[PDB]
Amino acid sequence: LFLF
Repeated sequence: LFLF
């Protein structure tokens, strides 16, 4: 989630 950074970006996953």
